[PDB]
Amino acid sequence: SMSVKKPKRDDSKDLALCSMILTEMETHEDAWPFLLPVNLKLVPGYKKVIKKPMDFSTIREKLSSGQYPNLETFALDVRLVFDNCETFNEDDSDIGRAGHNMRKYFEKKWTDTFK
Repeated sequence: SMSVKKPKRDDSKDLALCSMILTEMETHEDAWPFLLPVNLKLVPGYKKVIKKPMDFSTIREKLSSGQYPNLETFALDVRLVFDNCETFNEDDSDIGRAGHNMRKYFEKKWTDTFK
């Protein structure tokens, strides 16, 4: 509350560390469904159904331009990429399996770096 604070966590490396995680996600062999925005002219149903599209290139641009206020807003966009994927793709599909694999990969890096 006013004039009553928990000890200050060092957040000075968060930006660099989120960049490194995002590099590791970009270079994973199962990243290909997530590298670029879904083409809303060419994929029937995507525009109407997926209310907030997100992809790795869009996260990279937000990261590089100071549009994440903290590491939680960064994690929310990464998770949005996988939540969107589950919404649109059957579990038993190449893209459906890609999304589950990448979400696991991300969550372990996130816990190891920050928890």
